[PDB]
Amino acid sequence: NLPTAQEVQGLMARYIELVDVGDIEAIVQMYADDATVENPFGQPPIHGREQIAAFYRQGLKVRACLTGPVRASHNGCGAMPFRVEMVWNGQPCALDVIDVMRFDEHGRIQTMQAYWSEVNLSV
Amino acid sequence: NLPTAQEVQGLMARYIELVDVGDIEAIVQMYADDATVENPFGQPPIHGREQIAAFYRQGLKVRACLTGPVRASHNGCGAMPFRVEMVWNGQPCALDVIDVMRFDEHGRIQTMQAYWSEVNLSV
Ligand SMILES: Oc1c(F)cccc1F
Ligand SMILES: Oc1c(F)cccc1F
Repeated sequence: NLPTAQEVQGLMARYIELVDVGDIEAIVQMYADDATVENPFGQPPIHGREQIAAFYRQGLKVRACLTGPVRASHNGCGAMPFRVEMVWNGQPCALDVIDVMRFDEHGRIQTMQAYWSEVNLSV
Repeated sequence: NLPTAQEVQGLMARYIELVDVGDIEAIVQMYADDATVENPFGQPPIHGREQIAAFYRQGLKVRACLTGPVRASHNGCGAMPFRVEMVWNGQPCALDVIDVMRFDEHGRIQTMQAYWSEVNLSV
């Protein structure tokens, strides 16, 4: 059901593990069927598992890891800081991100907001 | 005006510096006169500079520092991870937090959401 603070920590860490391996299908199954993603926050949301899948598939050798603990609330929400390492034209680079997520009463991500801009990118 | 991504980074870092010294009056002046604070996120908002001042004064020897970079957007918002160190009955302890902030068209914090629970506290 609606995850506890403890369960939020586990779910958000699991999310980063699945990014890190690049398991698109498993990432999509963490989202509600009609979830929204704003990535980066400030840009229009994308809606639904098909669009979210399209986003991860195009976005995702990528490494990703937590760069500090998951901060969880008691209302099925949390925020986490992490870093994603990638290649963008033979050039390695990294991006520092904070995701904010709200989970639904089934334990699926209902909304995700990914905070980052160009100021968080490093070559 | 509405801060740029760069200006958000500076403003959010300045906020942590002012927490760290414990300058209640300077912290309150960063907020809009009618700002809201949800701290921890999940709890009812407090509204306005008088209530916000009351919150910082009661909350704030405290140390506070960024534990990674400020993630800023292009719509006057950002998120940052940090740690606050304190004493709570002669016992030192620490709290890991992510704040999410939205700035107004004047550069003042209009809303702040502080993500953390008991799972982020350490004795
Ligand atoms: O959640 C994510 C990722 F998993 C990868 C890049 C950005 C982002 F916001
Ligand atoms: O913004 C803050 C602080 F400045 C201190 C403790 C918690 C918090 F959310």
